[PDB]
Amino acid sequence: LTANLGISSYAAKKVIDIINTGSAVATIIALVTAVVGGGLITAGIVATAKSLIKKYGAKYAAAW
Repeated sequence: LTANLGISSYAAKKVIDIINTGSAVATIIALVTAVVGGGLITAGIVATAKSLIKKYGAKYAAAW
């Protein structure tokens, strides 16, 4: 997340919590956008990020 979005690790970890907690993609997008203050985390980012945390893990996606 940090690498692709160009955000801090703080924000990335925050995104992680949201993508981890939220279920519906649209629901997550709205929450992440509210937290990071940018429309950077789109459906594509959400879908990818949750899939990365599934395989590689939360900490992986944080770096991604």
